[PDB]
Formats: sequence, structure tokens, C-alpha cells
Amino acid sequence: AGTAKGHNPTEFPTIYDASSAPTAANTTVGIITIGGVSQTLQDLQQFTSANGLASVNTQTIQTGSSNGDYSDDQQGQGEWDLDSQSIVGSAGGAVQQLLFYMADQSASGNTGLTQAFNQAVSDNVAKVINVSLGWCEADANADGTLQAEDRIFATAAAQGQTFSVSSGDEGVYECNNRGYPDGSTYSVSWPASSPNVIAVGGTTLYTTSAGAYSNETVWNEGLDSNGKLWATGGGYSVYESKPSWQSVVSGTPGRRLLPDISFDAAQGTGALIYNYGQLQQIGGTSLASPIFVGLWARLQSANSNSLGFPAASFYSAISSTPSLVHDVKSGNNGYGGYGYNAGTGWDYPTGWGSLDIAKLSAYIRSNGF
Ligand SMILES: [Ca+2]
Ligand SMILES: [Cl-]
Repeated sequence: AGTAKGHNPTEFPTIYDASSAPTAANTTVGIITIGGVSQTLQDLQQFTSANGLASVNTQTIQTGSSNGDYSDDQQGQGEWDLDSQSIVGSAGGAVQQLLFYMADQSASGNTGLTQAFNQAVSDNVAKVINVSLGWCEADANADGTLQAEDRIFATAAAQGQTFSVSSGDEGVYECNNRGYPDGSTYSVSWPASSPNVIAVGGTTLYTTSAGAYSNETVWNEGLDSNGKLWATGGGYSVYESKPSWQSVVSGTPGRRLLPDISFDAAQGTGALIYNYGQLQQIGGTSLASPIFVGLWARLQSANSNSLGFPAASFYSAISSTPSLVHDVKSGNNGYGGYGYNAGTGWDYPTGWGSLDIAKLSAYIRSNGF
């Protein structure tokens, strides 16, 4: 069954059958960040230069008050590094432009992040926007953040923009102090639980000795030394109603089910990322979402950026056309015998699984999306 190892981001096209697709050279991509990206831009230069790629056109955008705090968060740089290098690698080494929509760190509440989302939608220049972040949806709901941000994502979807959002790293235990085992008590992350975004969960990725895809299982690496679970977020929103396209998954509640799709997330099978100059092997659903973003941006470039928000089409296409995905069947996203189990077809840990990009491209050529 393949081998578990780290991977250069430039390998993700081979792994997910995207090498025959155009690059994302004709599609602009956004990344939501918390604070600045000055070190991240140096790490991105290290990435493209080491891989012999053309340099990436970047812009940074202060999305809130002009007097806000956009200084670099040092630990955050590794996350913006994961996002940006994984997007560019998955995109085949080229994007039209990479836009960093930086959230103010000195704003009240969650308003810095809300303003970053808002700016990406108002500007309506990026076709695909990565969000490798989140938190307990019940906490977001309790202070009004959920409602305010969902309005923004609704505008995005109506405008034809794709927000991609990591499902979470806490398995079913998102709301229990961010991942502490809690028995049968299951919860999900915001903004992944929005029906106006594509929620991306996580796999453990096995490759053959030649580097081809072998298999994927659920991402679940168990507990760390603090006792926190590291596993793919998945479940259903307690607040958001089920969008009609999800009705194809029978026997589920009348709620937004997540994730929609999944890609590599296990640290043990994760991406090799330049962070403050040093190569580190990094996972999370923060990896899986940028993989999706880069791959989806290729399909946008192949289709003149004319593909709208793709949730309905994913559910109709994949339910009727199982060859479009790698269906994850093994593993669970809890602990101690609790959590959801993968299975045939759509499941709570992984949604439909990972996309086979060339097969999806051929489907889109025939059928539209
Ligand atoms: Ca499955
Ligand atoms: Cl909807």
C-alpha cells in the first residue's frame, strides 16, 4: 500500500493527476492571512528559485484600518508559507498573481478577519481564495461573526468566486478547547461550515516508489504530548441548513455536511515547506485546502475563469461519476472509538475524497460545470 513520506509541493500535480492540465498562469489566487507576510515572501522566493520556476507576481493588501497592525506573526509565517508554496506547486508552478489579503491584528473582535474576507469579495479580482484557518463554529455564532461573514461568502458565491476553507485539525473535537477528546460530543469549524465555501478535509497520502498515487486514508495522527487530537475536521453544522445539492447524500441531517472534498493533510505525509529559510515537513487541513486551490485554479485557467462556485456541480458530478474522485474508505476522525468513520462514497471525515484532476477536466469539457 505505498509509502508515507513528505512531498515537495511540485509533486502534487503528479499525485492528483493534474500534469496534463494547464497551469494557473491565467488565474489570480488569493490567500487570507492574519497579519503580515514579509518573511513569507522571502520563503516564497526561496521556493520558486530552488525549484527553478519563474517568480510569482505577488501583492499584499492591508484589508482594514490604514493604522492597523500588519506586522508579521512569526509562527504565522510558516502557515502562509504552507499556503503559498502548496498553491503554487499544485498549480503547476505558475499563477497569474498571488494576492495576500492581510487581516488587521489590532481590530476589535474578529473584525480584522471579517474585513479581509470582505476585501477579497469587494475587489473581486481573485477567482479562488484560500482560507487555511478557522475556529469553533459555535464561538463564531455566539458573537455574530458567523452571520456577518456568511453574508460576505454568499456574495462571493453569487459573483462566481471560490473560497476554499480548511475543515480543521481537531477531528470531531473542534469546540472542546480546540481538539481535546470529548467522547461522543462532536463539533465543526467556521468558516468551513458555510454553505458558500468549499470545505476541504484531510487525508493520509501514500505514494508508490515511482511517486505515483497509491492510496489515501483518513488523516488521524492521534494525540500530541498535550493530549490534543490531530485529525481531519468533518461532521455537520449545527446552524447552517443543508444546501439542496447535498441531498444526494441520503440519511444525513438537514444541515450543511462537511467537508466537501479532501487532500493530503497528515504531517507524516505532508509538504516540505521553506519556513524562515528552513525546510520543514508540515501537514494539516491547512495543506489540503491550498492543494485544492492550486488544482482548481488550473481548471479555471483551462476554462477562461468561467467556472462558477462549484459546490452543486461537485455533488451532482461526483455522485453520478465515481471515477472523478479517489474515494477514501479507511479511518476515523475521533479518538478512543468515537468519531466518524470513512466509508464508501461521501463520508464525514473526508467528504467525496480527493479529485482526479484530468478526469474532472474531461468531465467539464463534456458537460460544463
Ligand atoms: Ca468515502
Ligand atoms: Cl446555499
